[PDB]
Amino acid sequence: RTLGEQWKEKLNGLSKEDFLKYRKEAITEVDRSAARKARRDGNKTGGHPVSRGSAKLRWMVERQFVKPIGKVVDLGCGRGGWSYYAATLKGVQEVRGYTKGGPGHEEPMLMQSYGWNLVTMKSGVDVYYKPSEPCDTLFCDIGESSSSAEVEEQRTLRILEMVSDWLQRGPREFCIKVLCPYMPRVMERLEVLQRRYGGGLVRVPLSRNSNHEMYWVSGAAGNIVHAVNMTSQVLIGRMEKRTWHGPKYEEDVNLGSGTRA
Ligand SMILES: Nc1ncnc2c1ncn2[C@@H]1O[C@H](C[C@@H](N)CC[C@H](N)C(=O)O)[C@@H](O)[C@H]1O
Repeated sequence: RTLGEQWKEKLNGLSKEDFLKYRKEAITEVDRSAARKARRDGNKTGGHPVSRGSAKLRWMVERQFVKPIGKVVDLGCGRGGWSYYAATLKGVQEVRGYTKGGPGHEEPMLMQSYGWNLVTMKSGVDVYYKPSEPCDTLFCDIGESSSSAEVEEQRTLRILEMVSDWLQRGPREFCIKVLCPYMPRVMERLEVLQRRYGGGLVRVPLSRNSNHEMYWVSGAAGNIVHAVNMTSQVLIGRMEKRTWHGPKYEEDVNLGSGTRA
């Protein structure tokens, strides 16, 4: 069993009450207060991200794990956190987001953050059946967690099948969620894909400990398997601390306002 695949068994053996304490222990979390007011009051201009995803992407872009440029395609865009953040960035010219939508799946939110005129999101789109289109930057943030690691595995491999046909079109900047990176079939697929399109895996500290998500990003490199194990070790280390402490809070990204040419 991989170290992740021990962390999962452990995770599942936790009481509802220990679960709650653990999921946010020592993680980075952002101050979303003002964002749900804007949300209540429909303030589309306050600069408040529509979701937690904006901060996660910003963590990876600021460290040059991905450098969005040209036309961005955002698969699984949900409310649009990644799309609106990308729209603020200088290299970016056009952002095309796609998301399933429907009941129980997030609908895109219309906002007037900086570069919003550059954003087009289409809900009602199941990306597993959408044909690929040219792009310079590929995002994908899809992966429904699950107590079963085999379910998470099949979900992950299906995503990594779908993404390959987009990467075949040339974008050299990408950022793709890997929900279940500790399963062997997923590690094997990533090495194959890494041989073909490069990049490597990074653990965003804003992720909750209740999931092992990692992001295959074009600006990382190095051994896929060991990067996975290193994060596995962190998550296990946090399950075994005796004094809990809570998350480390930080301010959210301000996405500003206004149109871009
Ligand atoms: N087959 C699918 N096709 C399109 N969207 C999907 C599909 N499966 C799941 N999704 C959506 O993918 C989105 C995943 C979210 N984590 C995206 C959040 C987004 N990155 C943000 O920052 O706001 C969910 O909103 C799903 O509804």
